[PDB]
Amino acid sequence: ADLEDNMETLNDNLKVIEKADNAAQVKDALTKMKAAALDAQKATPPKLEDKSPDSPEMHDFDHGFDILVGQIHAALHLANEGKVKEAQAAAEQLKTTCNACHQKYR
Amino acid sequence: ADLEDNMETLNDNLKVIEKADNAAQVKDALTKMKAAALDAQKATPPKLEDKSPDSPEMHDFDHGFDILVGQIHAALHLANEGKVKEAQAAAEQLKTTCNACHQKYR
Amino acid sequence: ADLEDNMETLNDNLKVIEKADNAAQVKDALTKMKAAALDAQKATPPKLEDKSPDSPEMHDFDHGFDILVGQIHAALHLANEGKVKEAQAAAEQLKTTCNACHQKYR
Amino acid sequence: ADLEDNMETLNDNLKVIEKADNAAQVKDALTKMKAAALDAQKATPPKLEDKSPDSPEMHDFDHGFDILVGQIHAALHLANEGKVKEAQAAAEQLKTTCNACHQKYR
Ligand code: HEM
Ligand code: HEM
Ligand code: HEM
Ligand code: HEM
Ligand SMILES: [Ca+2]
Ligand SMILES: [Ca+2]
Ligand SMILES: [Ca+2]
Ligand SMILES: [Ca+2]
Ligand SMILES: [Ca+2]
Ligand SMILES: [Zn+2]
Ligand SMILES: [Zn+2]
Ligand SMILES: [Zn+2]
Ligand SMILES: [Zn+2]
Repeated sequence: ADLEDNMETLNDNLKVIEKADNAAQVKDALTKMKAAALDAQKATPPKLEDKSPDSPEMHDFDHGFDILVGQIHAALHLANEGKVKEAQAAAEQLKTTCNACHQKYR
Repeated sequence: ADLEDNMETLNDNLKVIEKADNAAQVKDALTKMKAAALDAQKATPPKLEDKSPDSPEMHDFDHGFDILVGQIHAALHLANEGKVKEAQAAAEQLKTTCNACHQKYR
Repeated sequence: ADLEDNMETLNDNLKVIEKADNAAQVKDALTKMKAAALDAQKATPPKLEDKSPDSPEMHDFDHGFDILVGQIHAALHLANEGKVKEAQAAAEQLKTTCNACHQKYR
Repeated sequence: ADLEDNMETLNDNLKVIEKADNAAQVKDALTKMKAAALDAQKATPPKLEDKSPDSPEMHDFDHGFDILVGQIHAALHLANEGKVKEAQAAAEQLKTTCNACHQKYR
């Protein structure tokens, strides 16, 4: 999928997590977010189209996804332990990573 | 230092971060928590004293600290960007990692 | 792409890197291996098809890819520095990771 | 300990790994290398004391240690599997990380 498609999947699933009632629903949404994040990672965003692949900016862009994926990983552990409210809180808190990257590269 | 001492350091700095007025205070506190987590990471907790250093339990224990350290790292980005409330919120959220490891190994 | 196809992509590029004489070739090859490794993570291998998504086996399987991805990342740093032979050795190095997962989950 | 002494621990143990005759000796030295690398992470090199802990340089310096620690973790897995020759080759290979950082910040 292209970058924007994966971003939509990321955004859609955050909403699903916010309104979910049980752990299974949260786990499923988080799993989809992980796949979308990883798929997004191979993209070169418009704002960095003219930068070299080895540029500090592309390295930072990639690092942003690593941070996100890590937060998704931790959230999954919480969901897997049936801690719905905590997993939901983790999904909400990681919005700060979405924001940080957007400020720099969206 | 002893596992328990690093744990005391982690607990106290969560309080320092909560009471912080500014970004500098939160950064310093996160930095201290990082040191404590990495030092605590080489210890053998009492409940796993009978386990081989190479065991699923000790690998998971080690992984738990990696999760915590990754959260401190993300929180540090927020504080370094002057986002005091966000960094404070990130510190609050990572309490779930503290709790998750305790439930299994404390 | 599916698990098997991403694997063939990993194998083909490892061979490309081995025959490479310039950094551009190595960079391109690792780039493709990174995309393939990440794409493969969304897959559930046949051997773990009937194990819970949160099983220790699935967490270990995921860990294997993280180790692989990290090795690719380290190799890319060397490739981007024009250190061809160093990058090639890093690529050869990680075959041990390929083998480890295969013995356990293939 | 300080940055300098932890670096000594890293250097000495690499020699121990090269001279090692069994898996346990290698695992033991790698374990000491991990502790030293992590403990080392809490330091600001002389050449970066002028840079903010928030600069791209300080972040890159920090990242370097994470790369090294990841390579140590992967080497541990090999040593734990009794693959002495392989673990020795991993140790030899991670020397590129040692050099890559030194070139920039030593
Ligand atoms: C879960 C967190 C995230 C959410 C919910 C999210 C959501 C979105 C949405 C709704 C869009 C606009 C979609 C469109 O233009 O069609 C977008 C765009 C974008 N996102 Fe994110 N995003 C997240 C994390 C990230 C991260 C971590 C990075 C960087 C490492 C990033 C980089 C981008 C870029 C570069 C664009 C612009 C794409 C374009 O206009 O071509 N995003 N994101
Ligand atoms: C910021 C998060 C954390 C906080 C605030 C925290 C706080 C504490 C505190 C106050 C204690 C009691 C110490 C004592 O009574 O002497 C403790 C014990 C312990 N913590 Fe944590 N901890 C955190 C994260 C972790 C993590 C991530 C792990 C595991 C990966 C962990 C493992 C333990 C263990 C095993 C003990 C018991 C030590 C013993 O009884 O000897 N902690 N922690
Ligand atoms: C660069 C390292 C790797 C290379 C070169 C590689 C290569 C391959 C190749 C060529 C195949 C298909 C062989 C056949 O047709 O029978 C394969 C299958 C497989 N690999 Fe890997 N692999 C690597 C790493 C990994 C890792 C790290 C894991 C696990 C974490 C893994 C899990 C699997 C599994 C589960 C299969 C079987 C898929 C199926 O039959 O449906 N591989 N790999
Ligand atoms: C296992 C790999 C490594 C080995 C064997 C190693 C070894 C050493 C040695 C022997 C020294 C000289 C100590 C002295 O002055 O007495 C040194 C210095 C230093 N190392 Fe490493 N090192 C390694 C990895 C790293 C990495 C990954 C970084 C960067 C992230 C790094 C950064 C430094 C710096 C900045 C110094 C200068 C210290 C000073 O000026 O006091 N080293 N290293
Ligand atoms: Ca759009
Ligand atoms: Ca104690
Ligand atoms: Ca106190
Ligand atoms: Ca201070
Ligand atoms: Ca095929
Ligand atoms: Zn995990
Ligand atoms: Zn960072
Ligand atoms: Zn890097
Ligand atoms: Zn491991």
